[PDB]
Amino acid sequence: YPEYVVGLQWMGDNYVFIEGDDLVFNKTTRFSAADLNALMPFPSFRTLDAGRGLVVLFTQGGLVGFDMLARKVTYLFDTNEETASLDFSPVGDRVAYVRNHNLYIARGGKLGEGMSRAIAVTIDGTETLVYGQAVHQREFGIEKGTFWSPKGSCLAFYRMDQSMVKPTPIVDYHPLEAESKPLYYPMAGTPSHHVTVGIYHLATGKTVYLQTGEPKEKFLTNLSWSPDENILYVAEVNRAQNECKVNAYDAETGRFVRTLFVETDKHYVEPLHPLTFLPGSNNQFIWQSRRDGWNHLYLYDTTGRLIRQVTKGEWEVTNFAGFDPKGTRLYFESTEASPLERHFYCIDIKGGKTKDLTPESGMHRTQLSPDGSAIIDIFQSPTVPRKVTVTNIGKGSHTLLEAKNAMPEIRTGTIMAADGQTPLYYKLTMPLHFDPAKKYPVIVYVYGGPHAQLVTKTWRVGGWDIYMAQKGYAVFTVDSRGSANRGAAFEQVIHRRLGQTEMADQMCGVDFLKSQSWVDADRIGVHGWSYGGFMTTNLMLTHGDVFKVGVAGGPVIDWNRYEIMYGERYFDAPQENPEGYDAANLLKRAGDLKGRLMLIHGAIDPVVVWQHSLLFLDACVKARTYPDYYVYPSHEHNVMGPDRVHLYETITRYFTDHL
Amino acid sequence: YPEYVVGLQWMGDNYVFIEGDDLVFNKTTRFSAADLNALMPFPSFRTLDAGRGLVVLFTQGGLVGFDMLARKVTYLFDTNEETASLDFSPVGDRVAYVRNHNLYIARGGKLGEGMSRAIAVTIDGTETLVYGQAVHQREFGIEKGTFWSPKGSCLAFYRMDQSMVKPTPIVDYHPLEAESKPLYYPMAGTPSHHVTVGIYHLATGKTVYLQTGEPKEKFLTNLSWSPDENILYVAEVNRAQNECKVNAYDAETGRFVRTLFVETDKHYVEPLHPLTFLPGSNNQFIWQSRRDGWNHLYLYDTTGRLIRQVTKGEWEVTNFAGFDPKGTRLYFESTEASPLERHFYCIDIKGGKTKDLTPESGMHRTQLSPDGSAIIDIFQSPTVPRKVTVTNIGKGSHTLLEAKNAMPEIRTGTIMAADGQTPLYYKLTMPLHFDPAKKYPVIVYVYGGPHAQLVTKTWRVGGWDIYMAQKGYAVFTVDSRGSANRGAAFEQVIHRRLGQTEMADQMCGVDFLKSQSWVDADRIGVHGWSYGGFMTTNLMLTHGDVFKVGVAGGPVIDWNRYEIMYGERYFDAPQENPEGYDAANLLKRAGDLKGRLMLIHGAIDPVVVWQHSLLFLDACVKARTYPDYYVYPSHEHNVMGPDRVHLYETITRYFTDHL
Ligand SMILES: *[B]([O])([O])[C]1[C][C][C]N1C(=O)[C]([N]C(=O)[C]([C])[N])[C]([C])[C][C]
Ligand SMILES: *[B]([O])([O])[C]1[C][C][C]N1C(=O)[C]([N]C(=O)[C]([C])[N])[C]([C])[C][C]
Repeated sequence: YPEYVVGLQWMGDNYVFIEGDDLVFNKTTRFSAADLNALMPFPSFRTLDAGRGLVVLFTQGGLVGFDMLARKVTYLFDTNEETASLDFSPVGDRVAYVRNHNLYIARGGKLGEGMSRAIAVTIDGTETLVYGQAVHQREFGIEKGTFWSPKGSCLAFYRMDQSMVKPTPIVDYHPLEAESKPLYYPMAGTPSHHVTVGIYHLATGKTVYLQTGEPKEKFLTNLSWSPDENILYVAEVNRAQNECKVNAYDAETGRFVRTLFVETDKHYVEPLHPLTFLPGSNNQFIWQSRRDGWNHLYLYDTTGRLIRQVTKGEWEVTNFAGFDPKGTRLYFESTEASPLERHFYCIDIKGGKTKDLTPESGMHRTQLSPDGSAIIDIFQSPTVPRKVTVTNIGKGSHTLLEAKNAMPEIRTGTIMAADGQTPLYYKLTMPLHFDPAKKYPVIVYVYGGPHAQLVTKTWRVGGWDIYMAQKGYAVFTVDSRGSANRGAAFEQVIHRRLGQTEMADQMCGVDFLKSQSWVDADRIGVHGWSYGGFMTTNLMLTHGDVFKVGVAGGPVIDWNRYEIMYGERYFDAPQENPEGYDAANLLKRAGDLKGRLMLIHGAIDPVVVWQHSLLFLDACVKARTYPDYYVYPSHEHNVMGPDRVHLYETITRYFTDHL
Repeated sequence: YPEYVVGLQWMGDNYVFIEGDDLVFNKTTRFSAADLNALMPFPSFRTLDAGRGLVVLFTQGGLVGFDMLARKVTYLFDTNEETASLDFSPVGDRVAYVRNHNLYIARGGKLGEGMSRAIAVTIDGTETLVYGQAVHQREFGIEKGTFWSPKGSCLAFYRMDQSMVKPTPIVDYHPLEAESKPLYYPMAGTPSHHVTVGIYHLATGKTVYLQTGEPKEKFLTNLSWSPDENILYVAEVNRAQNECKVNAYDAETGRFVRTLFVETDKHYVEPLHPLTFLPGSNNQFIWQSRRDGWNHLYLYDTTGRLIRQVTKGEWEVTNFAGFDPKGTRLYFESTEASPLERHFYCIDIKGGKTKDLTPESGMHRTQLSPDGSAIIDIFQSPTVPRKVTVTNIGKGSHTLLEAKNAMPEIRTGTIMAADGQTPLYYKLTMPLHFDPAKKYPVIVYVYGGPHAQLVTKTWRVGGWDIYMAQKGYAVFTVDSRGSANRGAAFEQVIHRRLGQTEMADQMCGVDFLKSQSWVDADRIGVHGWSYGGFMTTNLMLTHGDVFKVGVAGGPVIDWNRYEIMYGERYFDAPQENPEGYDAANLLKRAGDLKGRLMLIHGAIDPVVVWQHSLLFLDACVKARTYPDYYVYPSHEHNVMGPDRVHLYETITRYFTDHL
């Protein structure tokens, strides 16, 4: 992004993209918005079924399903205005959605055959009882709360009772009188919500619940249906997050059938992906697992027997793309070439050697065709803005677009972590018009938390580094330990001790900066958002002689006030780890603020609740220290859209005023 | 304040004060804390009855009534920990208070005679139904909600149904999860709360309500009992606030008896004081009124006939102190000598000439003895820090304490208002070490709203001006039109047009500043709190070429979000005055912010709700302008106590950084 070839994707055996008013098909044909409009009763659509080229069009009056290969309307759907929770049946003729707390199924209507009223699956949804939506704070790969069986006979869905969770107020300041709504945000160490899984059987209109049993707090993750629809598999994770049991439940009655396998960890287990069945098989599936230190693909049968670890090595699978039609090969993205890069690979289901299908050094983003016969590859590197190719697998490529190259120079390299052994990768955005004779102020842009990696081999953070460098400030970033795509041992060093290693590694970044002659060692600043706001603030309080100025956005300040699921994975529960929580609790060290720090929060932030930065200002008042503040009353966790211009101006002016 | 002679006051025919461990009596005797302690079953006390020297002591285990003239314990009271709402019977042997939403009366227990359970006057108090407390947002002189009859036979009290008022959330951020409480703050133009007056008769335990009738929104103010306890008088003010009817109600049945008199005004009527009966009379009383342009004392009889305007002139009575024993003279404080000064006077009840009893130029604060025979006077002026005298009236004074005089020079003078006719008084705090050869930045400290007057002839704002001047910044203040103690016409020019005249007068202040050679006209700032925060912000947006930097604390930003009672008096209702509200609505002009402005708010401010400054930051985001912010999460409208040091440091550093 930015997208040079709009909507580039597979439809049947054609790759497809938009060109203003046309939709262009190739294996060439065009389809105009006028051609299309004539068929209604180039616009935006959601692809439902790439293999069959079925999409849905969001229009003036409900949804219009459309077949792009046949060039024919499929169904019109009426979801009473609901679009966010839309989940279409794999059969393509029904859609589940949530409206006013309850789960519904709507049936599509064929062109001029009249409509039917939607079915209410649930009727007692409310504030404290949530149906059909993501649960467990969207941890464990959970992004939604509806799971159609693969032949469309059944709809599994979450039911979340959060009546035992003490809510946080989220205040809307726009009405005449401000209006508060409870957010049922379960904080570390507190009673969790109670999720159960229902299955609604369309033929009979019966609902059964899985008998997942006790404890009621157990995390029910990665729902995966058997291809024959008889079993619903669930990866269940305990409160300690050190055990994951993959269990089979009977879809008809809800009864527990068997435990397939159990994974455990010294620190935490974290399942993130569903079971994926082999093509044409009801008995074998791929499961992703980081159990050996590295995310890899495992071949299981459905009794729970492990056939083979299919991928292996000191590198990680970062996206599983699927199979060849016969199910004899796996396709996937990984870090095998470099953790700074992403390539697409093939491997035999029997394992052994990977074959890189996108060998150019840099970042490949790749889409395997419904065939399993070809790929779209989108490529960028420090020297290549965008290279979009289409390859018939092992039959030569065809380039579809290639982009050609005063701006800030970007330098990259490696420094040693604080253990003196682990290498860390860094990027350094140099002042515009950099003159090596001169001294320059510099800003550490830090994130440093799990699941993110900021330094990759890409077409050279959303460009805040560039803007700052245009103002004469170098910006440095290093992926310290805790960060992603470097295997588990590299990440899990932070367990029970948030901030400690991360800061020690960032101070290696500062040691490097200070080795540079052109760095003004007395003008070093720090900026980050979220976990990076936690880090910015911790760094100013911990290394006040070094960091003169920071801006911390949406910062975690007190981890006891972060959510149970993410928080307790990396930190354990507060009652189990008082020493670690206390060391990371920035409220306790507010008196050590001696530089200039601005905190920024969205007022309606439901991720890092506003309370975090407010209590920090409060602690500073008592401690007699002097931070600055800005609040975005209409924003949540991140400032999004045009208002991001105001954000960038506020942050950079703070630095140009004070650093 | 600071208090040089601690607790200085009348007790019987003695004036009294504390000296560490003694309470010293004079007309000399001492009473030690050890003498006192021996009598319990020099400390802090509340005087209940100065004439009889009866006080109450707040102790470890309930309240102890004590007679200071007799040196004997009166009663012990058990009010289950409640102290804020305490209202003692004039008989001295019972106390009303509010606990858990309900009104109670407790009977005092004589030393070693055992206690009795308190009487519950009400039992259905809750969140939306308030008993025994101030109502109508404490406007109209209302400071409490209990009114004992003067012989203690009855207790009148307010009942406020606020179930029709849409509340504002007030959030406590200190618990693990933040906790919101509704504040039933009725905003301009919205449905007001419904107040009725109950009277509880102690002999029978019966409660009757006054039949105050419709509209239910009417303001019931300045409750005043007849000395014979048969009638309860109420000053009733309509929603428009341009009519006040003083009505008599039968205390026994609640029935309406008669309207005594009606006052009306072109702009607003504002009754602020109770009826005060002549000594020994049930038929004549003094009523304060600003009806002729100036606050004066009127002599009425109880049918409603006006006997005489007793005081008159182009000056205002600022405190009515009472009568001589015979009720032939009035004692009171006024502005007759100068609006910049306060003197104590005598006048014949027949009127005519005032006699100044405290003729020295400056500020006198005066207490008339229970006799009506003598005064304590506390005096300060620009040259006199503190002069404390005691005069036997018209029989020569006795001085009791006289205080003796690098610091910022304070200059004072007069400039013309923007009409070119009305004089305005100003004070100017000069930089420390002021050098007339030099140029200095200067800050307008502005308040500018009704009911306040910042420039008086005093021992030279809580000293923020001095601190700023120590940092090299001159501070200027001018009492613009709208401000207090200059009669109604001077105030009421702002009616329906908040900010407009006030700003035009403050810009005369700036014209004066710019006439000074030692003023750096390019380094002019502005600071104020509350109405002064409204003014600071309006000035920056209205005169952005002049005011480079401001700090606005607890600012009103949108008057539609200010309370019905204060707001609609000066502005009328929003539906009646859209042009005036729109002109004062700072949200509409956020795009005109071109200087540096910090807003500061207490998060739990129940006067100017936090929403005001938050919506201003929000409007600035949209408008692309760049204010700064600080929030005090544990503070209400003003930052109080030691945290005020943090406040002063934040505000002054903002100026030293940017102005
Ligand atoms: B942030 O860094 O954006 C925020 C605070 C620390 C972790 N975090 C997250 O947003 C994580 N998500 C969740 O906590 C979800 C909402 N449970 C991110 C980084 C994904 C792991
Ligand atoms: B402030 O100036 O402290 C605030 C905003 C404008 C008026 N105001 C007040 O505090 C007034 N009191 C009330 O509004 C009461 C609470 N109804 C003061 C100035 C007394 C008139």
